[PDB]
Amino acid sequence: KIITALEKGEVEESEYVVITVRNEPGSMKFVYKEEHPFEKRRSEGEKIRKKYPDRVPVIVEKAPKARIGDLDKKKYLVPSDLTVGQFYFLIRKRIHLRAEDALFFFVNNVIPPTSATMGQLYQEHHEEDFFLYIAYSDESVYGL
Amino acid sequence: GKIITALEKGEVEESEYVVITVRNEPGSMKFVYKEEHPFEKRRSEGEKIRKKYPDRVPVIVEKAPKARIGDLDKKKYLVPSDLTVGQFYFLIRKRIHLRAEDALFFFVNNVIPPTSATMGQLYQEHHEEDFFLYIAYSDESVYGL
Repeated sequence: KIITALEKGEVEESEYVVITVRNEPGSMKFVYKEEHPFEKRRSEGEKIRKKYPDRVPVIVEKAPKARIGDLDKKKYLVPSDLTVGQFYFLIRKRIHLRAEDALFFFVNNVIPPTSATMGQLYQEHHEEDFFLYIAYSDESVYGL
Repeated sequence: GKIITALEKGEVEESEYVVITVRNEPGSMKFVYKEEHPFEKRRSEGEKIRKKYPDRVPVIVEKAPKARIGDLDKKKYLVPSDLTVGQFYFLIRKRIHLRAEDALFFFVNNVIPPTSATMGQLYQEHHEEDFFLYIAYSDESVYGL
């Protein structure tokens, strides 16, 4: 029910125990999950897991009420050892966002730790269709 | 200690407050986290961690003086705002390896916080000037015994 990660601070570099709670409440629905039924998504995910074992399949979509640029393609294969912060910056560059513009990631309504690898995120939060679902917004709470 | 009274006009409603201030009766709670790191470092780190993970609050947990209770391995936590104080109580209970009949008491400013509240509410109401929330824990109900 509770998972923990460890992350050094950027200013005071001792390690935080970053607590994450499973099954958090949120309001977001994914248009990928509405345009494709479960079994179709699962077949696609299984085949892409067989083709690319070194990478995890991630769906990235804009959050409700978020005023921020659109993302052209929403399906990504990310190397397991790429950290969540690196993929964060990749998505920042793909949305063509100024360095001072805010971007927040949500995995089951929880901002993931920047220290973690995409492999860890996938292992801990991939759905039954073998996809990892990330939402993004410009504010810390979407749907507002 | 000392109990002082002053007078101060209000900002919006300009009648006068009788401002009571307590010089060490009770006194401030002391944390070794505040002793191993200077203020500017703690405050800048707290600002950065609130900007990085706004859905969580940064908490320092340390054992209280004279407390006869297990030690705590890690002392710096990032706690989801919507986690209730009792849930965090349970998390720390598990980290200390505590039996079902053993007491665990939290203290924020020498006061046992409300168990019903969320950690976000506690932080909003009691975070210090370094953007950290300081919780002490003990086996007795009064801080210092």
